[PDB]
Amino acid sequence: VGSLNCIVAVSQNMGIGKNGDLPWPPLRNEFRYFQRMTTTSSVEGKQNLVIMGKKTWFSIPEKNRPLKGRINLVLSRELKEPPQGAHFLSRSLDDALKLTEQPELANKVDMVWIVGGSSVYKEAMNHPGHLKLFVTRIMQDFESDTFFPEIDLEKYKLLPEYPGVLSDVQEEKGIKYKFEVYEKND
Ligand SMILES: NC(=O)c1ccc[n+]([C@@H]2O[C@H](COP(=O)([O-])OP(=O)(O)OC[C@H]3O[C@@H](n4cnc5c(N)ncnc54)[C@H](OP(=O)(O)O)[C@@H]3O)[C@@H](O)[C@H]2O)c1
Ligand SMILES: CCc1nc(N)nc(N)c1OCCCOc1ccccc1C[C@H](C)C(N)=O
Ligand SMILES: [Cl-]
Repeated sequence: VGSLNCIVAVSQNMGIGKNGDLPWPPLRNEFRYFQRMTTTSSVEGKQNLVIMGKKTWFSIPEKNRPLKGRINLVLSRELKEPPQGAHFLSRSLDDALKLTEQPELANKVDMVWIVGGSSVYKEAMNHPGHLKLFVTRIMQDFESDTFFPEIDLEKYKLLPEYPGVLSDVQEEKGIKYKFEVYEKND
């Protein structure tokens, strides 16, 4: 199994969601970035695994569940079986990562991507070991009710460039943003 990664888009006031949707209007190329990064596997015959909370799963329109071309896993302690469309359901990120050692996943999974929300990010960033954060910095405030935990800059390095990721300011629909990659290995 490959590397452990988070991917998120974050407003200046650290917001990631409002009313079960994004706090900002749709940004087509931000979405394309999320889709390409989480879907692309370096290894033939393997797919990446996306791990998400329950509310994030239900924020995806039904026509797009599960996330195409990726193995989908949902975190919840209330659900007793994976929701319709999904096939994996774990009680915690710790359990999900242990699940990727069992045969049903060990030979199928390349990279692991955590795709939200708030408490999935929080469990990952306290997880020990090699971890990358792919953070889109949306350069405006947006009203939000779900937030991204602040990055401990004593644990993470900010990479100046990352392969396949442009590092200049992006802009669509009047909104400037920037792709950042953080990395730790404790
Ligand atoms: N901007 C972005 O990058 C981004 C990414 C994803 C989502 N969003 C948006 O953020 C909102 C959804 O995110 P959210 O934080 O509100 O909800 P969420 O994290 O997707 O789901 C919350 C539920 O999922 C379970 N859960 C979450 N973390 C868990 C963990 N570490 N271990 C075990 N279970 C866990 C729990 O389910 P149980 O109560 O059943 O145990 C929790 O109640 C939406 O508005 C979405 O549009 C934005
Ligand atoms: C683009 C937002 C984003 N960007 C970064 N960089 N990282 C993330 N984790 C992230 O969230 C992705 C969460 C999955 O959402 C999907 C996936 C497929 C179809 C529809 C939706 C819901 C749409 C986007 C919505 N409006 O909620
Ligand atoms: Cl931060």
